[PDB]
Amino acid sequence: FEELKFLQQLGKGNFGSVEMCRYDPLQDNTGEVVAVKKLQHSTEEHLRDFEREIEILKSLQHDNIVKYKGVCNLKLIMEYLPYGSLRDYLQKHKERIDHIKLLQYTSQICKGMEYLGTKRYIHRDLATRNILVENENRVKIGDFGLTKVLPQDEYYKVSPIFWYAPESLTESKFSVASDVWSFGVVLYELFTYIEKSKSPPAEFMRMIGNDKQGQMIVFHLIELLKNNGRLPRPDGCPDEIYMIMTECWNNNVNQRPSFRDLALRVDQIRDNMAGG
Ligand SMILES: CCS(=O)(=O)N1CC(CC#N)(n2cc(-c3nc(Nc4ccc(C(=O)OC(C)(C)C)cc4)nc4[nH]ccc34)cn2)C1
Repeated sequence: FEELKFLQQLGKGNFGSVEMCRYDPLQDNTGEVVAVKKLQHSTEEHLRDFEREIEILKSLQHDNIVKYKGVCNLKLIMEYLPYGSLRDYLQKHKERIDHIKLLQYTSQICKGMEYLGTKRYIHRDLATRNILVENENRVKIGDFGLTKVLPQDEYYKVSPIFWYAPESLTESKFSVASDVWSFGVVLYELFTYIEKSKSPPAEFMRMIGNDKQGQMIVFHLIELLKNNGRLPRPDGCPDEIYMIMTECWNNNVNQRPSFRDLALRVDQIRDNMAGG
């Protein structure tokens, strides 16, 4: 990929940055526009981590995963998605998005995670902020900066604590079952329509009490999660789908559902409420 005209920035993070660029190979100003992700503090440690991430994305080919384009301090060139993040899209089209459309997005997030498991990859950052919208009918998982290849010899011991599983908060352990936990949180968001007042951090802080800060919030989030304290059922959210959230939020890692089973449940529910 040829050294690209920085049109505008799409996403800015602490160590990462995603901008929209134009290839313009023949300098005809007609080359397709791509999404370029570069590191903020291009260190030696981050460069090594950022190098793996490029290898993981180029190894993934799925309808609900952003298609890698190539490389160009290195730069990661990806597919550009015009509708941006799902939480920006959903908030701007709430009244035009029903539960069936909601379950469509849920179903293809599920299958993308299913495919992810096949390669033995743990995403570790499953949230609506990392879900991009290509058109009004297809969303994709857009970031893999925290993804860790499961070792050859079932978990990876290594932050968005309000999306984390209890074993990740305590033992710093991440697995497919920890991604299942975070998926249930993603399902929670999906049905609150990205209302900030009902966001998981805003909801957990009211249950914990906001006279707490620093790492003492993590202390009380652990004690609350261990005492069967969970995010409430969002209003309008059917009972059957709220149970999927609770099933993902089981303290016993062994009883959390699989991603293949969630995709079939989501599809069955979506078709059942579509045909009456
Ligand atoms: C770790 C921090 S991070 O910096 O590295 N980081 C955040 C991250 C989360 C994820 N995934 N992100 C991805 C994109 C992104 N956006 C797009 N299209 C658009 C199109 C329109 C708009 C827009 O209207 O602007 C507003 C502010 C949304 C209204 C924005 C984006 N296409 C993409 N292709 C690949 C990535 C990507 C932006 N942020 C990756």
